[PDB]
Amino acid sequence: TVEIIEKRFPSGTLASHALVAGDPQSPAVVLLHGAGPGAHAASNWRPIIPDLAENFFVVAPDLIGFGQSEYPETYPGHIMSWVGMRVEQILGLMNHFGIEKSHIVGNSMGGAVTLQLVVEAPERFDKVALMGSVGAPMNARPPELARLLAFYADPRLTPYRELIHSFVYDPENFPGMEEIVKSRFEVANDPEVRRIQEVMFESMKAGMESLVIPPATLGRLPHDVLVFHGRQDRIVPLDTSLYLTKHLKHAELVVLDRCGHWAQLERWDAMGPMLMEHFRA
Amino acid sequence: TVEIIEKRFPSGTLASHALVAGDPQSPAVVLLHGAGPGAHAASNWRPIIPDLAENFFVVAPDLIGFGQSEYPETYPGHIMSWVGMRVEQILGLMNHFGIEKSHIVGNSMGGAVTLQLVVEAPERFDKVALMGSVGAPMNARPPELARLLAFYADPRLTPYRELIHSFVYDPENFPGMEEIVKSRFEVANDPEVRRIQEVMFESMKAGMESLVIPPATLGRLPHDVLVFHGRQDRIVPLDTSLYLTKHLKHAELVVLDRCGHWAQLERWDAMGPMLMEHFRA
Amino acid sequence: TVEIIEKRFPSGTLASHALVAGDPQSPAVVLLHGAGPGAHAASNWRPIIPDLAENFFVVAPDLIGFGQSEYPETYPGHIMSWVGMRVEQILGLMNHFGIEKSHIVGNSMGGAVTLQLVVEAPERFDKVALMGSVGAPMNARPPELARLLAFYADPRLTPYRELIHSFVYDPENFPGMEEIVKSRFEVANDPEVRRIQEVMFESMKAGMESLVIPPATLGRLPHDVLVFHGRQDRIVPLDTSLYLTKHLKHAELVVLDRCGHWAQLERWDAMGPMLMEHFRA
Amino acid sequence: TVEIIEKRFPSGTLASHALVAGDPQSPAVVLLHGAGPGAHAASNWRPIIPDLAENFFVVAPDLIGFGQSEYPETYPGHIMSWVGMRVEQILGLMNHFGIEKSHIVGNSMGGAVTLQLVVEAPERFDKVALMGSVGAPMNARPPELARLLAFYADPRLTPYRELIHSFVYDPENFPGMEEIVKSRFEVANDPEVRRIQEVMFESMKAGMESLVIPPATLGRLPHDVLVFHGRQDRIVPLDTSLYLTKHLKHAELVVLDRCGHWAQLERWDAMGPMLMEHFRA
Repeated sequence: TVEIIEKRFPSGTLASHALVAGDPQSPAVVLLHGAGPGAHAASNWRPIIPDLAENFFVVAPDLIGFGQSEYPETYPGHIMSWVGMRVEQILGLMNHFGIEKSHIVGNSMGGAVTLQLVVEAPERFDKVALMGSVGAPMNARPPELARLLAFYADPRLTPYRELIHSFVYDPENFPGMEEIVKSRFEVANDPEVRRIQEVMFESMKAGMESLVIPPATLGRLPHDVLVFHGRQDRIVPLDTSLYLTKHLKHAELVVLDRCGHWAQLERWDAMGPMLMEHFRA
Repeated sequence: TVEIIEKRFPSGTLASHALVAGDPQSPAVVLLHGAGPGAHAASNWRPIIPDLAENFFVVAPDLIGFGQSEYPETYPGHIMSWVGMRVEQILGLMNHFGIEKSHIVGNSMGGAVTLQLVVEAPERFDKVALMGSVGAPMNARPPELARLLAFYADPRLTPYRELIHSFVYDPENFPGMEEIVKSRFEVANDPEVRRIQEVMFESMKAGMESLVIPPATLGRLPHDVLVFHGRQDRIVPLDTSLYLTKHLKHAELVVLDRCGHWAQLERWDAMGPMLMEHFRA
Repeated sequence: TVEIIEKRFPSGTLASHALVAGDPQSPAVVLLHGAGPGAHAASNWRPIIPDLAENFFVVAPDLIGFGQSEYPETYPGHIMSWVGMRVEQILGLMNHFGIEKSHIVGNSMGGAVTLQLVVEAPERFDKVALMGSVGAPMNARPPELARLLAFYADPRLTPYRELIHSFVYDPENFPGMEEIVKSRFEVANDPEVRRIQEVMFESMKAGMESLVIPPATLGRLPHDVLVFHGRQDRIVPLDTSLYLTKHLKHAELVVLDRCGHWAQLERWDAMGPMLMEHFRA
Repeated sequence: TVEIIEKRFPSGTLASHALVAGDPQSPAVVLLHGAGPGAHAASNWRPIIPDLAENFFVVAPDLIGFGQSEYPETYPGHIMSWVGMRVEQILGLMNHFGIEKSHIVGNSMGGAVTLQLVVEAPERFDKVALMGSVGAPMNARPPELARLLAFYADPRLTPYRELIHSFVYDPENFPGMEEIVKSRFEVANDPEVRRIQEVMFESMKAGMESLVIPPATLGRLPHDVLVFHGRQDRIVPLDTSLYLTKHLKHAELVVLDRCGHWAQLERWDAMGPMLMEHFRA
């Protein structure tokens, strides 16, 4: 049995709401959730934290722009501004906790931030793991991703349910689906949330190219990257992981079956153990 | 400590030389080596047999056209004839041993034969594993593969050493390289070996398309396939594994690092355990 | 030993800050730096000026929009306006000095201006040399160039260091790296600099096509062009030099090794002599 | 003034006719001519030998299949057989002369042989230089190359003159054109020459892919390669040199103007000096 502390922490300029757990004496692991309406740390990682906390000091923050973390005064028009802030947030959060070196794990958009972080502060991170990451060129933007970015054009509940269902391989049997749908739909529609979210998505659409890590840079990264991608992920095409696996200095790709975009939640049975070994050793 | 029996066995029409090991009471596993000059069961699997034999009844035959197995009277012009024979050989070999159901593992060309076998006799096989397999469309034939098929045009020793070196990720540190080179070069040049090998390679080049399993068929296979591919395999492009992983009903892909075409030998440290679990469960 | 005069000079409408050196009796050579945050004559050429000054009257101005040269009242929205101004600036600067005919050398963006200059005033220029020039169609915009244009979206110091490092082949051993980074970062962030720079980059991105010299025009140029491109230039793809080398009436291409975007600084050991001979004869 | 010895030498199995010159005490340089009807060492290098002989021990053999070198009993159907023989010939020729290490230079087809040689016997060669080489993939086979391979389909003199003219940039002013045409046309038609030549060209056409050095291999070569290509070479497209320049570990490309396929003869004024420096240092 583990206990998850969930409060605001000083992470530099903007403070961050974060889920913390585990013994601070154990190696650290930072978890970066993906984007999307109502996206926030808890939804992406809560279920698997107890398991990580058993051997690691776990830190899962609500990245700026999402959750109960501190919002900036003005709202950037370029997705890259949002990334710089989250890069600063994470580093400032690590500083607060006195974590010099930490393992890092990013999902989707958190992967883009993860790539930037290890590029900027290589020495602050040890082992890396990415799932359905996006710091890479996309062949063609799936219709699922297009309808996600344009959600505020028709923010009804049914379209939202379809939107969420498209994140996992099998919605019908996913535990907490409807609850996740209804509750996250409330937040996603909050006048203040819908405010920042709208511009964020606007910046994301038409403006993601800048997010691509140059091959020459990936080839210099000294870290051991473990790339995960669900065989049925409808949001982020396998092309992103292949690009990353092709250019990184040290990388290995694992493609899970019966798995959509939320790999950590759909196939933790296979991922959990692999993550542990990748970190342990 | 295990003992590997290596003799001829009645496998129907043509008899097969095969390496056998393990307790016949344990589940069976058939190993199918790849092609190439001097290719034969022992070179592809000997090193990892003791480990498999610990829990499984292992059977690694020299597929018709290779090794000390029985050669056909006439030499087929179509690669498909060679495949039908090896499909018959394996089934006849299983019959001899009274193995009703067996796990199967193929490498490169043995993968093509593995796909045919499970397609023709689905009920005779349980769990499948393929590495750098070729039963799929290739985007572009690498120069490495082209120079391999045209080896008898200039069967000198140096070209052969380069040829072998191109099968692994790091030749310099591969244990048994030069020995494997020199000894296999002797066999590869045997007047009788060079005879069958020449036509085999001639049939392979310009004639491999027929080897492609239709997507509609892959999508019907009930077996749990585990696809392996070395990140640095210069002989068979990753496109083959991706095609198979895309269409199979049940598949998962693992791409190992510091690994060329002989995955089972270069990264057995990671593959061994994964294979065991895939079979065990 | 040579002395480099660095002051403002009347170059028509807008005055230009420029580095001058050598005996005014020797043939002239105009040097046009590339673009980028904090870009200015001194950074692109200072190190190699003494060598040129030995036989040539050297003139390296800060092109309008950069350095301490005169800024226009209003800030053009089209990159072409910026080019017309720099074309006028250079000609006005030559007029001031009484230079009727001069050799010209451009790097990156200075190359685009160089092409325009010799097209408009063919008779005012003798021998030409371009390095990593951009007056040509680009196959695909490298991620390095994309992240450079969108630098003000996240003008932090680390991203800037990465940005600069990507201009040379080997950053670690480049003399003056960190100093160049820190000092140019100060300027690049100046409220007034960041002001003009922002719009300049905005005009550059989405608006560079107009910069392409028509093949029919390149084929008419009477000048002897010597095209240089670093084999490892990550900013401007070799496609630009190939296009220029393909269509120019008189051109020769040299691709240096261990060389990024700042050829004149990374491989002056090979370029210096070649430039001298191209000019000398 | 230098003297060129031209006789048969024991170069292993097949003896080779070769032009030798210079002091055997100076570093060695082996010259490998290109292919084509009537092609032979003397035609490709005689004119520039005196210059090389001044500082180097020069060795220009008639590669098997061409000139007065020894012909094999049977005539190989695969171009690769021809390459293995020439690879053996050169090494055997070096052995005869006691040359342990030598600089090597290949033109066109001699370039393909040069690449094989340094790949097989890296330690036997120091500095490399290639011009209009072909050990690389060709985008599209120029009509000039197609009409060259099918010359024996209509071996008339006029077609031959056109064929030769297409090897240089400016035929009209090339010294020794008509003489080279007429005299080489005699040889090219010799019943015995036309015999081996026919099959050679037959093997060359449809069978050159195997000649491509894998990128992975080019990237391992330790040698300093200097690639030359004439801007107007109509026989071998610039794509070959670009491919080689892209993948070689150490390479630099120089594209000469007013230069066709016979760079060493058309622009020796620029190449001569560059070669000397590349070798000297």
